[PDB]
Amino acid sequence: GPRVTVLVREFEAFDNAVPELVDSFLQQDPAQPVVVAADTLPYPPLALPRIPNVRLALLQPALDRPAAASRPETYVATEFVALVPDGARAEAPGLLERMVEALRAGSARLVAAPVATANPARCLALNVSLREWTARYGAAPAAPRCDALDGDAVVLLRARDLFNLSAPLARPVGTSLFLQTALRGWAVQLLDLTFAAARQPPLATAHARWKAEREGRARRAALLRALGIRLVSWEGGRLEWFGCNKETTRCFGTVVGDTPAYLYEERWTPPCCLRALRETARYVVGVLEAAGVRYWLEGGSLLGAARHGDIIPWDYDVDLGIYLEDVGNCEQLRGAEAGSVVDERGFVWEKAVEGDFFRVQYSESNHLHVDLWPFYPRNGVMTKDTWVEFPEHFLQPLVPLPFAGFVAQAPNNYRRFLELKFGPGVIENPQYPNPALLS
Amino acid sequence: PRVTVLVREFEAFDNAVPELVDSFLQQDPAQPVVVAADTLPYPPLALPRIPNVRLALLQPALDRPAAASRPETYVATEFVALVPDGARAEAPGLLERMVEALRAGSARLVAAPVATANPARCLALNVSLREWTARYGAAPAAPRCDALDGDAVVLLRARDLFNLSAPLARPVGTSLFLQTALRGWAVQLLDLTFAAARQPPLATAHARWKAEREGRARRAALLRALGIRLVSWEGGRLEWFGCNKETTRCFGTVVGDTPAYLYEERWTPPCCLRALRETARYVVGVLEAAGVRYWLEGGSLLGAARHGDIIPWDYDVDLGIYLEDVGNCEQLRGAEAGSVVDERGFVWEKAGDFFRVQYSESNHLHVDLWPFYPRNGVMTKDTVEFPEHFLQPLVPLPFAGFVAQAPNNYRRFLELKFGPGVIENPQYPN
Amino acid sequence: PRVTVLVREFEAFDNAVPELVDSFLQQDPAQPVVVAADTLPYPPLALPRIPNVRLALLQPALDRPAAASRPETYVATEFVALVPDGARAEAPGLLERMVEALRAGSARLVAAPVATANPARCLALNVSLREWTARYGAAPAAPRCDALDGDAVVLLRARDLFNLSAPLARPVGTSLFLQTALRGWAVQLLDLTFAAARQPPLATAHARWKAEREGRARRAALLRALGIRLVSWEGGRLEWFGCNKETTRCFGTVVGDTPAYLYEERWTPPCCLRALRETARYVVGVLEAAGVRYWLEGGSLLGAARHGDIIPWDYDVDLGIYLEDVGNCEQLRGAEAGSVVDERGFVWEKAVEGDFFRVQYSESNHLHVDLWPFYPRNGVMTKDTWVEFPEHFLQPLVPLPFAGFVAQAPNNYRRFLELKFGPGVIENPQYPNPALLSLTG
Amino acid sequence: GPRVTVLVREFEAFDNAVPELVDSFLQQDPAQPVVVAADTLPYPPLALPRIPNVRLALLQPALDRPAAASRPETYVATEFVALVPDGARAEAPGLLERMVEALRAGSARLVAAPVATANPARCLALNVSLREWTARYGAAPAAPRCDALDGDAVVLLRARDLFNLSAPLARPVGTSLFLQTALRGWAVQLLDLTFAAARQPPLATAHARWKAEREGRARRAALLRALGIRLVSWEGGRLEWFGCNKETTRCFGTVVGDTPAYLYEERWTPPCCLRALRETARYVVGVLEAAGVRYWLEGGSLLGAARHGDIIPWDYDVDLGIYLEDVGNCEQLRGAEAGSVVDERGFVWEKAVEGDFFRVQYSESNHLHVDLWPFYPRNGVMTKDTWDVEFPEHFLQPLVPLPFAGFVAQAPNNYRRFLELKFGPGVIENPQYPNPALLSLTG
Ligand SMILES: *[C@@H]1O[C@H](CO)[C@@H](O)[C@H](O)[C@H]1NC(C)=O
Ligand SMILES: *[C@@H]1O[C@H](CO)[C@@H](O)[C@H](O)[C@H]1NC(C)=O
Ligand SMILES: *[C@@H]1O[C@H](CO)[C@@H](O)[C@H](O)[C@H]1NC(C)=O
Ligand SMILES: *[C@@H]1O[C@H](CO)[C@@H](O)[C@H](O)[C@H]1NC(C)=O
Ligand SMILES: *[C@@H]1O[C@H](CO)[C@@H](O)[C@H](O)[C@H]1NC(C)=O
Ligand SMILES: *[C@@H]1O[C@H](CO)[C@@H](O)[C@H](O)[C@H]1NC(C)=O
Ligand SMILES: *[C@@H]1O[C@H](CO)[C@@H](O)[C@H](O)[C@H]1NC(C)=O
Ligand SMILES: *[C@@H]1O[C@H](CO)[C@@H](O)[C@H](O)[C@H]1NC(C)=O
Ligand SMILES: [Mg+2]
Ligand SMILES: [Mg+2]
Ligand SMILES: [Mg+2]
Ligand SMILES: [Mg+2]
Ligand SMILES: [Mg+2]
Ligand SMILES: [Mg+2]
Ligand SMILES: [Mg+2]
Ligand SMILES: [Zn+2]
Ligand SMILES: [Zn+2]
Ligand SMILES: [Zn+2]
Ligand SMILES: [Zn+2]
Repeated sequence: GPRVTVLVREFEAFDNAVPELVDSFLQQDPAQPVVVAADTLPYPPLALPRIPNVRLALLQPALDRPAAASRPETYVATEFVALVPDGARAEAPGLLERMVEALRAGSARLVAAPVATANPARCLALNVSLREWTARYGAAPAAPRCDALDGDAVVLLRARDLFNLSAPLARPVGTSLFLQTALRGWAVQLLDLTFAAARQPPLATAHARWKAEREGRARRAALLRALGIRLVSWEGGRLEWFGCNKETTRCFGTVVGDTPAYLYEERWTPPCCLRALRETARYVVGVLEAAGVRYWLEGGSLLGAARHGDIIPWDYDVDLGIYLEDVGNCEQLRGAEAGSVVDERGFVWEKAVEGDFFRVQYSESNHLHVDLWPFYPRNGVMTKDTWVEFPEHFLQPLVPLPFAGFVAQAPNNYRRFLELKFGPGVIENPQYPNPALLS
Repeated sequence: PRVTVLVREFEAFDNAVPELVDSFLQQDPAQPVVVAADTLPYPPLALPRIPNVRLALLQPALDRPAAASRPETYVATEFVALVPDGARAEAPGLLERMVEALRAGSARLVAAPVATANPARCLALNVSLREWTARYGAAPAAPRCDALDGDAVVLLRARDLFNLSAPLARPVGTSLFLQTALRGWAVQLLDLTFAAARQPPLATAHARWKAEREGRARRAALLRALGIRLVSWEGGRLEWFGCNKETTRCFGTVVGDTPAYLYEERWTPPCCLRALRETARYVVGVLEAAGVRYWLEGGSLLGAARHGDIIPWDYDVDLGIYLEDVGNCEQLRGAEAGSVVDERGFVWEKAGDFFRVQYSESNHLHVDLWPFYPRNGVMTKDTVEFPEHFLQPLVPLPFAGFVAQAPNNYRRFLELKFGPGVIENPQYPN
Repeated sequence: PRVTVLVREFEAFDNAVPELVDSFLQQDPAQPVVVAADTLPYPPLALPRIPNVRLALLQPALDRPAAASRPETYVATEFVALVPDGARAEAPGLLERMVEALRAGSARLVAAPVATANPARCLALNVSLREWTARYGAAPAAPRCDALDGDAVVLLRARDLFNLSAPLARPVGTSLFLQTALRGWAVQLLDLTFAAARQPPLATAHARWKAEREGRARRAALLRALGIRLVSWEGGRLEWFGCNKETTRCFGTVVGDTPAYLYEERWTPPCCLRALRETARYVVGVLEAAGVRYWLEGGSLLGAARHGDIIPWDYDVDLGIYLEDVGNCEQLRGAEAGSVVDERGFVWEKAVEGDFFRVQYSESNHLHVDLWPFYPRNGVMTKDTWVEFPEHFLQPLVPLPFAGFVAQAPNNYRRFLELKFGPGVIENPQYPNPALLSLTG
Repeated sequence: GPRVTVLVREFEAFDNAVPELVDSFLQQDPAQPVVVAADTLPYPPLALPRIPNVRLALLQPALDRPAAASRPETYVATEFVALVPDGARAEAPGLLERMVEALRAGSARLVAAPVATANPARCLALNVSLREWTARYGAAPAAPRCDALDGDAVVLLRARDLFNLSAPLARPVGTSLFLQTALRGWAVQLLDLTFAAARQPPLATAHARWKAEREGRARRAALLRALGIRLVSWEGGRLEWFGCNKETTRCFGTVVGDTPAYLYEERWTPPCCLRALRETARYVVGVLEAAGVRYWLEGGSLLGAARHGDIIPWDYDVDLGIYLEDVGNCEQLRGAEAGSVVDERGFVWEKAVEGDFFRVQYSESNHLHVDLWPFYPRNGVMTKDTWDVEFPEHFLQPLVPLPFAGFVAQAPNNYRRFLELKFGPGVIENPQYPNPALLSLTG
């Protein structure tokens, strides 16, 4: 009744137990369909049995092959497919059949069986938010029904479901598969069945292990970058980042038309970029306060503070107003008028090209910035020479207002200040930076 | 509902297999297709070189493993559809509908005719290995039948097809249903119809004649391999695949009078039985032409009394003759000097008490003639006896398609020679 | 019990298999024994009716499952010992001794001679599927061999034997080592001897004659089925199993210009090459006696310049001739009026299509030499149907070995070839490419 | 209904004329199907007309898209596709239909029309050899029938043919398309039709051109490495290399079970590896001749010299024999007995792990090597006390010149005999190129 193709994707060419894996399934059924998938032909040779029911699917482009040759669904003729990791072995007979039976009888589109390795699979919850570039894992509230798995498992599903995914075999599969299935609201049922481990497991030496863990980590980082996951969180608070830092370029490059590239991709500001802007805003405020420079939250930064005490989630910089006469109080600002200045913490201060303002960048390589706009009073009206004006009484006095994790100084009556600069109801009506292009 | 298309019946010199395959790929580009052949077809089929289309070469090769010639290893799906050359897929989901009918019905095979010039028809089929015979007729319970004649897509479970002894032996239309009918399986001839190829194969008369010739040769080789010596039809037509006047007989030299077919748990090959009947008829004609008194003897008289024919596991014919009449017939006179091959190719020899007439020089199915003489009211030979009144007179008795001569009161005669109740209690081989 | 005795080489009408089986059961009543046959042997073998002795009938049958004709179905031990008829177990423990030898050495097979009149000899064997040739010779590293000649018990793992395509194809002594030698497997001939049967089979001249006639027929059918067209011993004593003067050529009609053997990932059959060499030598001899100027052309000239023979994946021979010399040859004059079969069976024909002449090996075998007549016009040899070349390449002609005789070639033939084919053609063969042929067609 | 889909793949996000291109085709037929294909959403925005017959095809995996979304055939519903490069514009009406008419009536799978830029397309010959990892370009002998094009052209072919290729839209299309079509034996016919250039051409400054060329050359280098093209040549020269060199590891790395990785790929030795082997062989021979070491071609090197004067194209090292008595003549060899020596030109000389031979590697990183096998006479026989079959000494008295790998080396006298003794009768005449099927069976 049930035909199941075994599909092997997670293995290392320098050190693997794929021959044992495939032979253990052949011992239960000599005609068992098996597909080993690889990006390039493994060397040293896998030396799989060269029989028609065992096939190697190379997922690489080639001058002498058709398109179908790198599409793994054309190697799978059966209704069901079972993803089997290296290090597993078939020992008990008919396990795939019991998995098929459980899937037909259940409600999850995926069923799974742990492998009795030193790291068997465990049930996990998972939320994916592409707009915020974040994947949030947690403990499974309704185990053994999960959104994702952590560790080694045989995962069985219908071929039509697996190969309608965008990247069915992207490595690591343990990360890539459940990111895609959870996003679609699919569940994986963790069954009470266990596959045995290989008798001679792969990666038996500490050096061979260490080599494999580093290659895997490199593949996971590349995968998350390819798919737009900048941040992974775990319950307990553990964070791992996959985007910006002080030592790299910022994520999105130069902005045209006030609308950064990620907005056209229906995503908001990457969380790593937002983290850096908050750190730069916190730092610059500390420097100005220690130097005796009067400053106040400006533009979108003040708007975000008034709404929810933080940067607007699709914004990409921070604006502060300062008193023009106070500029000479700050060492970095005095230096900036002479040229670019890299200070005690690696931040870069410059007097800008465009319009008589200062710009503080997170680092020499990461150009996320705070802009400082000098104003001087003319007759109770704050103004500048290169370009709106506003009454000085909004700055007399300033008021405290949470922003980006700290307390910042804002104009008093900032609701009216914001409506004077943006229009009535701006606090209550969020918009994109300019809606004629994108709303 | 995954079904592998499997193509076995085509000719390399003239086929429509590329169109057949392309037509199924137009409905599903990932459709599993297996084209099976004994050797690599030339001119090249030039099938699409995609993973879901595969050529399975069934003959042994020095550079291949055992699995490479085993077809179940090319088929991963639950169901398999045998598709003949000349068919094409036009509407979608026809294999799906065949799968539904199979699961809904009670026949292990379902079939959909192909709209060729010879779309499949239902047939009844009765297979007797003991008698080396397959009997075909009209199907009483159509559209449920034992076998098909003509073009059809046939769908069954892969586990059923590939546990057969010769699942892809050619011609499939003969070999498959011989095996399924023997197992008591039925094929349901569904009401769906597959279209014919838009450019059919064998368009010329020469090509069709060539293909019919090769096909007849394959069917003959297949039936001889599988132990079918006779195919008979309702209405009387006979098809012979055994020995004849110019060949050896099917079983050769006998040892311990137990011919080889008995150890195979079979009876006498029907072609051998036919040759014995013709030799019996011929010899009787010669004997009666020359005025030689003969009567049925031994197992021949027993079979005549029982069912008017040779006992179906027997392998010769015995006749008694009056020793005093031997000189009346030329062949017997010659047989005393040496072997005589007469005008009709029969071989008469003396060799021994008796005379032996063989069907031909190559085919050694024979009639033995046993001369007796009346000594004092008892018939006797010189190397068991019986009273002469059993021959005074002789009586007509049908045997082997003609009217033979038998001793009078022959049921009593037979119980003399074999024991009481021999006619009613045949000694069946075991 | 780790070894199953398997008997495949015997004749139904005259064998010593009952003594063979008995001799092994006398040493161990539980010894697994399998007698393999295509059909039920007659007269009856009458083997002991015990669970460890089985007769395996390998032919498909209307009333049997697929497994009944698969020999691995009948073996449940790690090893198989192939034992020929005429052997007998006398000393106990011989099979266990072969297993120990096998495990401790590097050969996949180990063998023990049987003490018959034809005890097994160690042989070298190279199998070339591309050239359809099996080359035997004396074994340089005896007692490590590629093949055996004569009677021996051969032990190997059941997993190795039954993974082969034709594990029990007859004669086993031929088919087994063709398959194992191709895989690079060695057989080690041990210092162990099995005794001969006390009543040997085939003890009369007539019985031996019947057996050898049947054996020869099975061997010929086996080599044709497996694509071995030529068997040689030390490069000589050639045995042919392909086409000849009275048959069609092996590959038949070519479409369009890719013969069948290239799709089979092989080269030209050596019997076809042999017929081409004979035809080229005959035609050249005819042209020379008649006084027809000729020279090697095209791939024939390329082959001669490369290695003095036909390019081994090519399938014909090309010669250029002087058009004005055509009249000096009876066969060529006859060919312009119609097809001519000359006194030695060669068929000379004039191509109405391409304006050349064609000489075929025989009426049935269409391996051919093509003759291309050129005529000079202002010092350039040219033709009226289709590359032309300067006449000085033919003034004079030079000798050049080709296909076992000395042929005529243009002078400066290296330059000549480079002009026709391109620079470096002689040093860079266009080797057949199965992968590419699969792609292009 | 239209029968051609315009497909735009070659353009740069930072500076393109794709909006003008799309508009020019829509002006001839507002229903004209147009696909713009890209690996990521182009930024700045292309702002293409939001109509059903204009579509952006993003060829990238994404967590929220089905498999079909990244497959370009999904976006084409017509029989034909016209690949149009940025910088082109549709002015004359009906040019695509004339191309369809040309393709149907001719015998080329592809037809093309130059674009009137500063780099209009030219007709080229192209031979692709996967076994030799080489793409050989040249002037087209049968123009306007070509194997490949260089420069800007609109190329038309059946969608069924384009999207059946392994890498139909791999960049640069001008390189990857014709590598795939020429390998298949398909021809492209350059038609006598011309597309106009855009009124505002892209990449109009030297700086913009510089940025575009740097990226395009990076895409090309990555493309050829992924496809196994190690060498590009023009008219047999102007060599362009994409393999290993003195500063890298060799292509096939560590060899396991006497079978290098290129054999399992069903190819021969990479041409960069062969180039480095010839250079190392010439260098080592030059060193031995200057130092007064007697040497001769040995084994498969001698076989290759005798057969065609070069390394056997699927071999991966070089073997020479030397008189052991002469070893002390060479400084590098005398140092090699103490330990590894990196000489003045980066070559690494070592005395073997076990086996009593010397090894000279191309560099510290690149381990392509020449092996030197020392022999010594024991009364007429050459022998090494470690085991390269022993042979009579008269084959070395005298030595003979033999072309090998671009220079003249020394070989044993009567080398045909010599070779047949070591390899067997007829070895020179019977080369056996690798059999990947046999390899797939034997391992
Ligand atoms: C059978 O032979 C093939 C070679 O064609 C090999 O790949 C496979 O591993 C072998 N299987 C066994 C069980 O030895
Ligand atoms: C996932 O989202 C659901 C829906 O709001 C929420 O109840 C749950 O706490 C989230 N879990 C994690 C681990 O983010
Ligand atoms: C995608 O799913 C459909 C049915 O929803 C199925 O017919 C098709 O084969 C699937 N595609 C792949 C590539 O698996
Ligand atoms: C696709 O390309 C392969 C060659 O690799 C060929 O066999 C197949 O027929 C092609 N299919 C189409 C539709 O062109
Ligand atoms: C098969 O046997 C049945 C009785 O079991 C008989 O009625 C039928 O006629 C036989 N088949 C044929 C084709 O005669
Ligand atoms: C025979 O049938 C059994 C049970 O259905 C199955 O396990 C086996 O695979 C079949 N044999 C084949 C398909 O060759
Ligand atoms: C077999 O091939 C080897 C080369 O690999 C050769 O030395 C030997 O002479 C050959 N033997 C025969 C009998 O051809
Ligand atoms: C391509 O190959 C052909 C035939 O081998 C040859 O004539 C031609 O010169 C080659 N062209 C190039 C550019 O190498
Ligand atoms: Mg802002
Ligand atoms: Mg700003
Ligand atoms: Mg046709
Ligand atoms: Mg009798
Ligand atoms: Mg020719
Ligand atoms: Mg060498
Ligand atoms: Mg070496
Ligand atoms: Zn960032
Ligand atoms: Zn008969
Ligand atoms: Zn031949
Ligand atoms: Zn290299």
